[PDB]
Amino acid sequence: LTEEQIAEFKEAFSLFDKDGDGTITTKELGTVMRSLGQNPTEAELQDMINEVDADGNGTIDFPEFLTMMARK
Amino acid sequence: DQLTEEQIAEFKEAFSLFDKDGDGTITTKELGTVMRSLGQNPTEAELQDMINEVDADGNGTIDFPEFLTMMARKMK
Ligand SMILES: [Mn+2]
Ligand SMILES: [Mn+2]
Ligand SMILES: [Mn+2]
Ligand SMILES: [Mn+2]
Ligand SMILES: [Mn+2]
Ligand SMILES: [Mn+2]
Ligand SMILES: [Zn+2]
Ligand SMILES: [Zn+2]
Ligand SMILES: [Zn+2]
Ligand SMILES: [Zn+2]
Repeated sequence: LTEEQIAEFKEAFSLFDKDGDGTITTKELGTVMRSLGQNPTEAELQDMINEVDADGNGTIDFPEFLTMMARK
Repeated sequence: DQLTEEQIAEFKEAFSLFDKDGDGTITTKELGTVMRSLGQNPTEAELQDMINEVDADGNGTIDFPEFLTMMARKMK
């Protein structure tokens, strides 16, 4: 929501994009969220995942991550 | 099956295609590209696993011995 939050989301997302392609895997998402000091359950995570991952390929880009976080 | 000289030579050649400063290290961000340069096409899940295996210290950089032994394990 704020510029602070956006920059922090961006840094965490990038920190865990291990293959450096601008996306993170669904597995990396839980870690990214814990790195932001949040604690989603698997149930929470998986719906989030199902919502962001439109093309259903197991990865999500930053715009998708960002808007998911905004809705929460 | 123990590695052949041809296999080791090709893994080395591919690794070193992406070590332009010639210090024997590449980044994990390049591992996928190395694999594709060998004609392979690891899925997002396979590459996640390989990156985990080869960068055990997580500093984001990989050397040839660690890359090679990963390939030997992965061998068909
Ligand atoms: Mn990625
Ligand atoms: Mn996707
Ligand atoms: Mn390079
Ligand atoms: Mn270097
Ligand atoms: Mn190097
Ligand atoms: Mn390393
Ligand atoms: Zn939902
Ligand atoms: Zn997208
Ligand atoms: Zn990826
Ligand atoms: Zn080493």
